[PDB]
Amino acid sequence: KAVGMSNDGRFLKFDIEIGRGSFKTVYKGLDTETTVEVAWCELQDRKLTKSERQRFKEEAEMLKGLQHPNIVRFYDSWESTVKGKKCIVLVTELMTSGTLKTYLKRFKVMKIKVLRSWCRQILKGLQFLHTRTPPIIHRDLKCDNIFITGPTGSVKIGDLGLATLKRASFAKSVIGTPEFMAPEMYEEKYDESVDVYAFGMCMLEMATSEYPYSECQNAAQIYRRVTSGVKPASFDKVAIPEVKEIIEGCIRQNKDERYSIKDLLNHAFFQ
Repeated sequence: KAVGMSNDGRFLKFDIEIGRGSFKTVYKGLDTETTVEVAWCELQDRKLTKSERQRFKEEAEMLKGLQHPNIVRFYDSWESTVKGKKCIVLVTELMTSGTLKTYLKRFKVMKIKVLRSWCRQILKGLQFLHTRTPPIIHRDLKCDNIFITGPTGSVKIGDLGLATLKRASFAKSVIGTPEFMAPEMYEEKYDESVDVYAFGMCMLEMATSEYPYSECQNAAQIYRRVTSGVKPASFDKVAIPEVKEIIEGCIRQNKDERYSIKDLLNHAFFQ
């Protein structure tokens, strides 16, 4: 039943797989100190670069100290092996009710009251990160890493450390759904405003129930459109003018012209 544990006995791994990605497999686990189930994520160490492995360790140490209602709890991390696999284990608060991505798939639309409340919570989570000293920039905010505490619960932003694997400047294979990112992030030249861009694109997806830029077949075509100011076609499908305006001011090409988080939280839309 237990197929691993942390060196101090505090966390146990079950052989119950609950997510997967290029770099990770996620298992259900247990905090024996509290009795609460946790997520036990195994990062494939051999795929990482030296600088990524260094970064992950530094970021995991700052992560352990963070606490905010709209950020997924990060408990700890260490190096582990099992048979021929070395990994970095990360233990986080278990999220059982899906993500914004799963919500949209299942329920088809997000009603505006829900959009308003959950977007407000995402902005509080980001304001919290950006006001840490020094600021934490998420860098990889998306619908699939904004977790819900229940189908009518609150949202919590997750994967803050995993964002250090975003590999924004890498060549990548043309397979699966091509992705966009903020124009400056292609060159790795970010600040807080990259999270505003990403927030805007998340809101657009919430408002339209589609991933932006589906008209493009690959990430190069997306790159050409994003770095020349061309909006995703789904922008024109946002039915509510107020919601469309907010998106528009978040997803500006030039980072210095985007909304600030303060100005979003102060916007009429958000009380």
